[PDB]
Amino acid sequence: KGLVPGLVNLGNTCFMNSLLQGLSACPAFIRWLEEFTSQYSRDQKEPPQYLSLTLLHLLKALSCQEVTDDEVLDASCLLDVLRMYDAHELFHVITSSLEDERDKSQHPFHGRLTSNMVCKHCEHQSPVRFDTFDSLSLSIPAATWGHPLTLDHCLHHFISSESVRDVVCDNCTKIEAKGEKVEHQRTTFVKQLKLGKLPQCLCIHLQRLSWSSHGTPLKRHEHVQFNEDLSMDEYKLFRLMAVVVHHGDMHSGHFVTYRRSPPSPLSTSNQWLWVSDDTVRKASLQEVLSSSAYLLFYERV
Ligand SMILES: *C(=N)N1CC[C@@H](CNC(=O)c2nnc(-c3cccc(C#N)c3)o2)C1
Ligand SMILES: [Zn+2]
Repeated sequence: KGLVPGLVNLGNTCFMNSLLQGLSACPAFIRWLEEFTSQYSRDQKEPPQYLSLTLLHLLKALSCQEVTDDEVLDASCLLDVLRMYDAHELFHVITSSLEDERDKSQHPFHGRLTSNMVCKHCEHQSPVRFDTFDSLSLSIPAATWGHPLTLDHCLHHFISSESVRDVVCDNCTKIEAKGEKVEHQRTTFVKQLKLGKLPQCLCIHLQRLSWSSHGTPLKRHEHVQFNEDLSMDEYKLFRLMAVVVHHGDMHSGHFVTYRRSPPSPLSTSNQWLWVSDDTVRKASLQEVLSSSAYLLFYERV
């Protein structure tokens, strides 16, 4: 019975159980947590009041690295430590709080980013900006009958086709201000990106949350094709480890996670699992790939 422990869900902690199950599938994050909490074990072991210690022992039990006799784990201690200081924003909350505790080495999700904005009517380039990312949040383009949506299409749109109209072109504005007759062209800007350092744990986020004209939240259920292997050479090799899937609508939905089985070491298992909080069942790669991914966790091979 090669299964992972489950997680209790009293009613509204799916967004965390789904993320935790996925984070336990990235062995380098867990290894970085161990070497980070080594500082607290210098004197005695510090069994407490620390977020990294609470997260590590959860991920170590979920990845079957620590012997667990309870067939279900309870992660409520992680939520209480967060409150004293959407599964995607929780990911950004956890990574930020771990960085504040470290303020050592950067967590394997940390990447570097170089960005530039170019006007679509005169090709004027904005000043180059330097950024960091812990995840690549991608837009989902428009669908079409007989035209399937792929993750690569989303990655190309994210790199050189992302539109932004929070800015205006200085060249087109000076020109339009002339003694003649000049028509105002629609301000269209594209944000051309180029990734610098690729992190060894890659998180890809598909933006499924939209907003109507009256402020009501909308969900895009369109399927995005992805594979267990993802090459990032065209944007400069990653293996899919887990997938966070959101079912239902924005109001009465539910978070679930597909994840790989824990290794029998360093060799990634081909056995996928379906984890809905406390329920853990075996699954096939065909089921994983047929789902509408919300968060994709990869690892550099
Ligand atoms: C888990 N145990 N529960 C309780 C009932 C549901 C209610 N909450 C949601 O359905 C929910 N909350 N946030 C989102 C969300 C945000 C952004 C993007 C997506 C997607 N795809 C979903 O859904 C949760
Ligand atoms: Zn321009």
